[PDB]
Amino acid sequence: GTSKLKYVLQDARFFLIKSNNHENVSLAKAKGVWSTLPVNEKKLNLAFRSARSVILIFSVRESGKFQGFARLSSESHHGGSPIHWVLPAKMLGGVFKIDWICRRELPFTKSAHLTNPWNEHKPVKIGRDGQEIELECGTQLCLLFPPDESIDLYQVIHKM
Repeated sequence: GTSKLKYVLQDARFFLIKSNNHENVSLAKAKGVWSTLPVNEKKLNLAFRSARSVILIFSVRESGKFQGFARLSSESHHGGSPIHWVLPAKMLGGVFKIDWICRRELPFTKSAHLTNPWNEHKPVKIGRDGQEIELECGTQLCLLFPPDESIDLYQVIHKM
């Protein structure tokens, strides 16, 4: 069902994350971590304190698709286990822990009806790394993804 998913997305904030390569998104999916540039790290730390759920929606540059979405489970922290990001290292901020909600892909062709008020109503696929996606557009975008039946949102609800 979609009921627990809708509950997780209630009053959430959404941010577009753009990765230059698939390798880093694969690492994030395997390890439950993400790191971004300091300008976006600051935005995400502020958002994490401000909302019940902060959702990162991932897109590998030039792939034509989103690769999934995840909920921040922490603010960024330093020192843990130098993640072997395939860089396109110090200019990177701290590490956020994330819980994946969906590891399935969504092609941009499926989101063409969704525009983001916070980016001049351009299609939601369009945006720099860290672009905030308004609540209604972000909710509808997440609901377009194929259900990920490997994920049990019960534990995610408990972190809220």
